[PDB]
Amino acid sequence: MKIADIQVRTEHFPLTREEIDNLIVEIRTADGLLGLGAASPERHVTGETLEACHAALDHDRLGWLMGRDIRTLPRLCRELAERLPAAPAARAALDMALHDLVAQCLGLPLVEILGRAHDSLPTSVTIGIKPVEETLAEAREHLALGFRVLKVKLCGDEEQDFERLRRLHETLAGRAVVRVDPNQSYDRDGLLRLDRLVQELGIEFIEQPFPAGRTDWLRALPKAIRRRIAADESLLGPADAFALAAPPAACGIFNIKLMKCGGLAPARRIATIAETAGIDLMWGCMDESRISIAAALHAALACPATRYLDLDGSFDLARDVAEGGFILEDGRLRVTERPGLGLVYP
Amino acid sequence: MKIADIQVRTEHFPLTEEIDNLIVEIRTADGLLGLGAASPERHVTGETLEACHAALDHDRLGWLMGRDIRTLPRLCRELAERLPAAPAARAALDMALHDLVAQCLGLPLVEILGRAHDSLPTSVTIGIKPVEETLAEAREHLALGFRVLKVKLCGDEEQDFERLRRLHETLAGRAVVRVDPNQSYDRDGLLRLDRLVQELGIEFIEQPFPAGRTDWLRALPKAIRRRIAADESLLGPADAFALAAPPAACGIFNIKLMKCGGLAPARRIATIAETAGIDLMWGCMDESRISIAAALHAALACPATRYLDLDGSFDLARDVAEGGFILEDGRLRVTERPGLGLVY
Ligand SMILES: [Mg+2]
Ligand SMILES: [Mg+2]
Repeated sequence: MKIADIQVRTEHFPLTREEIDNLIVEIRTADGLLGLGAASPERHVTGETLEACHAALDHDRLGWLMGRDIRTLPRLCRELAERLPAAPAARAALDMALHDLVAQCLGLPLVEILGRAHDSLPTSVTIGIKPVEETLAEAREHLALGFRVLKVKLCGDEEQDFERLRRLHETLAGRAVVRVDPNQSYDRDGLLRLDRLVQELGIEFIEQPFPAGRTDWLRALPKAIRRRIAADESLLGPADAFALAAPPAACGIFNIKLMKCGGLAPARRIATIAETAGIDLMWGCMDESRISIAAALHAALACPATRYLDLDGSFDLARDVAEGGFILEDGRLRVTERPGLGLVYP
Repeated sequence: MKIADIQVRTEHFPLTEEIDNLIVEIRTADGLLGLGAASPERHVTGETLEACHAALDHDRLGWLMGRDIRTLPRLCRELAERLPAAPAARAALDMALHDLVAQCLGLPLVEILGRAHDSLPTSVTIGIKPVEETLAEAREHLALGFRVLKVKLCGDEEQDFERLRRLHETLAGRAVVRVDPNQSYDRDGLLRLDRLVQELGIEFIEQPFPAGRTDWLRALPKAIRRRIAADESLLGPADAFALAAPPAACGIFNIKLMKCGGLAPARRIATIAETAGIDLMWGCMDESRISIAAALHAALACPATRYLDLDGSFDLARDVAEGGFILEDGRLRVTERPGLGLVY
């Protein structure tokens, strides 16, 4: 099955709460199948801007891909890594469209051909940095919507962070678990205090407390604490995965985002490393169309090591370019029974 | 594509006294046939022919019946869970399933695996034996078109070193040599061997030290470690991870399907190796062309593959299949047929 055509466009998705941009990718085969992909580059984490992403997705720059056989997909992905080495979000949009196509070609949901390890998982929704009152309010809104897991961003100001966490813990009254994301904002003593609190409050783990290039700060922690820490901005691709997993392992949880690693194929390499090293998998996202969320979910549901999801990147989108691909019920995400990514597109 | 049937049988292959293989036939409902072969090596993996046979018994495979081949990664994980102590049996089933999936897609297996190579030369082996027989066998392999010789070493340095010197002189550049002491060297002896190996342009030294002795490897200078390959020390992805982790124990991983349990775990080993910058070598046991072909497809699909010792079917006086690979001028390649490309 030959790739007949590749088209990219910019989409402006207003937020329900401001807008956010995604590159939308259509790959068509000669028999008329359509694979779908979406790119949401994060320049501060990967260096990849929207301009560079868009440029790497140019139809003519992608000429090497035209006419190629999708049945060769792992070779294709190896070429995506070689020919778009600086544009991981673009790479992911193409990679996910190609997997969509291969799964449609085999007539099954993608997770089925990746091989299924899980039926569904709870996803977190995010409460950003704000005061106690707004935090508790959001918490109750989410609880009402059926969510059992909250992800709270922390700013690194301890009195405030800790207060928000205590009050949130009291309000929730065991109705949902909490996980936190300081995103690089903590120092070493501060992290020790935060971890004491986290133990106290039953918070599940701490994501990326330290600067991305600070992994030595992580390794200097007691193993019991490292096990409770997730790598996000420190983990882009398989190379990072291997360096972090190598004894002494820097942490106990890997946060994989397609827009960091560059697609499902590199994601499988990370999963291989994590699983051998006994590291749990978290699957996150940028602000994303339901297309790439769906892709991420198929991959996650196909990894035995997957323990957690922050998959909420399409929830704040006022409009999207596709429906389906995943079903949300009672705070849990699962895929549908349709082939490929299982997206409905006009 | 659903699995309709699975059959196992024991073949006794006279050499040119005898080696046994288990042959697996997997049939789907649409009439397709995948093939696999098992050659367990007990001193390496602990797996006996009896245990392998028992693991492959049709009455123990009911969980595989009716299963969809398009779900292959899931089937392979279950293979790992259900046959943890029988890697050769696991590999026979795994390669048969890969054969089937590649037929489903209508291409040579290597192509759906992502081809990274068209062909590579394979070594052929010269066993432990006196200088003259060594040289004579060397001339015999050269006349069949082989450019690479794999020489087994016994750990007696006088005999080993003289054999290698005379062989080097006799070859006069016509073939490269790699060596396999298989656990028989001590630390100092290995230093002497490495000096000689540099002198004679020998490619690398496979598994000089006991399998449980990888600390002895890590104690060596990095430049020496780079010239050493792990074999009996390397079974599956866990081993590969522990050998690759800094400081890395050696520069070359020898994957054998009868050690790691199939193409799937072989793929995991390859991921680890590529990330760590370690080269891949694909070896074998005494094996039907079926599993040689399987290994070759997998090898030609890994960017990290630098070497093959794929000669395990050459000495079989008969075999149960043809094709699956072509040997020309000492180099192995696959055919243009779908699946393993075997003629049955
Ligand atoms: Mg994060
Ligand atoms: Mg060996």
